[PDB]
Amino acid sequence: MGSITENTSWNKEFSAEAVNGVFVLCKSSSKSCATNDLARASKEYLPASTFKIPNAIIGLETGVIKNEHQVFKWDGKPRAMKQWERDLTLRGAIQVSAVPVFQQIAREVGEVRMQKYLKKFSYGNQNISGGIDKFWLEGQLRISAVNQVEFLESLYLNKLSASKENQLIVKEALVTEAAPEYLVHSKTGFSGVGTESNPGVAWWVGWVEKETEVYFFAFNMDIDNESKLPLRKSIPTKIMESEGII
Amino acid sequence: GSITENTSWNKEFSAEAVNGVFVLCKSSSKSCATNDLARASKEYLPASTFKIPNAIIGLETGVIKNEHQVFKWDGKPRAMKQWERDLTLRGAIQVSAVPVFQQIAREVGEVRMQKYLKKFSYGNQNISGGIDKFWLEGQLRISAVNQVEFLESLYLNKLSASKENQLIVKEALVTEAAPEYLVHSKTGFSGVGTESNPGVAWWVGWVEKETEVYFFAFNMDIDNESKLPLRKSIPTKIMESEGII
Ligand SMILES: *[B@@]1([O])OC2=C(C([O])=O)[C]=[C][C]=C2[C][C]1[N]C(=O)[C][C]1[C][C][C]([N][C][C][N])[C][C]1
Ligand SMILES: *[B@@]1([O])OC2=C(C([O])=O)[C]=[C][C]=C2[C][C]1[N]C(=O)[C][C]1[C][C][C]([N][C][C][N])[C][C]1
Ligand SMILES: [Cl-]
Ligand SMILES: [Cl-]
Ligand SMILES: [Cl-]
Ligand SMILES: [Cl-]
Ligand SMILES: [Cl-]
Ligand SMILES: [Cl-]
Ligand SMILES: [Cl-]
Ligand SMILES: [Cl-]
Ligand SMILES: [Cl-]
Ligand SMILES: [Cl-]
Ligand SMILES: [Cl-]
Ligand SMILES: [Cl-]
Repeated sequence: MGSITENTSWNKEFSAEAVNGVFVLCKSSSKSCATNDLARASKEYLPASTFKIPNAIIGLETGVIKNEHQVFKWDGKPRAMKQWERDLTLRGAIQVSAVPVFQQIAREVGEVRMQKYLKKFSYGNQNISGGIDKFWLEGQLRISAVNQVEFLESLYLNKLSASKENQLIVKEALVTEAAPEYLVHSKTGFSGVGTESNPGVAWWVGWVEKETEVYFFAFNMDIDNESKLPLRKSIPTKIMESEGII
Repeated sequence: GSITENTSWNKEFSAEAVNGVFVLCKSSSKSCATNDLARASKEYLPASTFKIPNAIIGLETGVIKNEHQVFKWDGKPRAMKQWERDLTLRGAIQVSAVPVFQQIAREVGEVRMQKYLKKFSYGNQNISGGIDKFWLEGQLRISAVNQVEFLESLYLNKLSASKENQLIVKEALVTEAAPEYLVHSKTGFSGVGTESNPGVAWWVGWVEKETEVYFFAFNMDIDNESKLPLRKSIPTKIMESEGII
């Protein structure tokens, strides 16, 4: 969403770490968002592994993914990361961002069905050019932090163009922290270290349920070195702690 | 299914002088291990562990309208301060808000309640003693083995309820989330009991890890609230020593 306001007091967490990024935090009850940088909140970036959220819903809706108990078998051939070399459930693949698992899902979904669902979802620029199994990693697909929070709100309310059962399945898989006072659903993303003078992007998106309130958030930053990855969680976490949400 | 005794876990009980049982089953309930065969099948007051089937029944009957329903507090005194506030379904389950589920049970009614406990094969299915308290001081009894069987059905979406409603309840039961494993669980506590008849404390749930699942159920005699943390520390130590964590 209903409104958005700039809160430049959040810039302290960024400049303390020398990070160029944006944080968007929306309070569901009031339909109001706050961000440290309006301009970057609307800038569109490669979603990277955050795309595993819509990709998982689409895989379920199309039947490519049978259910949350399907085991994605490893065929024993080398993968890019050791943590991907094992059988995985849907949650396990999401948790380790198992690219080849979701590349296979995308191929089976196909270009036509993928295009349909991103229009239904209003997901970014909806441009899936560049290869059916790479458009979210190195293609032309772009999405903003504001779009991410809007998309995640629809998922939370089960308002996406998909069965409630399938949206619930994917929500169960995104739980990342459970405390007595609150519950966190989130997904990380990382496009890489980018080229010279053209850094990559790192994401952290999700929502926080605390008491009877719901907070949707989206963070992204420029990243040129793999070691800066933890900042995509520490900076949002510190902001949300300063807001009393933890 | 068969129940197998595991004598090595008794060390955790004896160090604390606790009379209780731990049941742990990998993959399924077909083969469960325990420290005490007799107590593993002994039926006890379920206490607040009954909020699991009660929540499923509330959703199946429409008493609970949807996953996002807020249980408003009318402002009048409740036994515990953590209950004196508006609560979601997860919130009510996490603080064990008795008043919320008492009203749910009253709206469900005895006939529908009996129907669903028969479908769930939930313990002795005896709901006598008051619709808003048969699980707290009534005749309902359930064993650790029965709890594991019931939790396995819920895990598989095999209970007599929509998969949607079972998913809603499972989401409300998440208590620990780590990159390596996910824990769903619920605590229970009937009180300190009468003279020579102690209360019961519960911890039941399951652990999802790699491509494997582990179902567990713990109960213990309790006559002093100071012993309550043992209901999680004993099973936690056992599951830690087994590498489940
Ligand atoms: B995805 O963006 O998510 C992801 C993360 C994450 O959640 O931030 C961490 C590690 C891998 C992945 C897979 C997806 N990202 C990529 O595929 C880009 C790729 C991943 C591996 C990196 N290897 C560094 C060199 N040793 C290079 C970029
Ligand atoms: B329920 O069993 O869950 C519950 C727990 C728990 O998670 O085990 C802890 C505290 C309260 C509750 C509510 C439900 N149990 C009861 O209503 C019986 C009540 C429990 C507290 C006892 N007094 C302890 C002193 N602080 C007396 C009986
Ligand atoms: Cl909003
Ligand atoms: Cl842009
Ligand atoms: Cl980009
Ligand atoms: Cl790979
Ligand atoms: Cl909560
Ligand atoms: Cl990495
Ligand atoms: Cl990280
Ligand atoms: Cl085991
Ligand atoms: Cl009893
Ligand atoms: Cl009360
Ligand atoms: Cl207490
Ligand atoms: Cl405890």
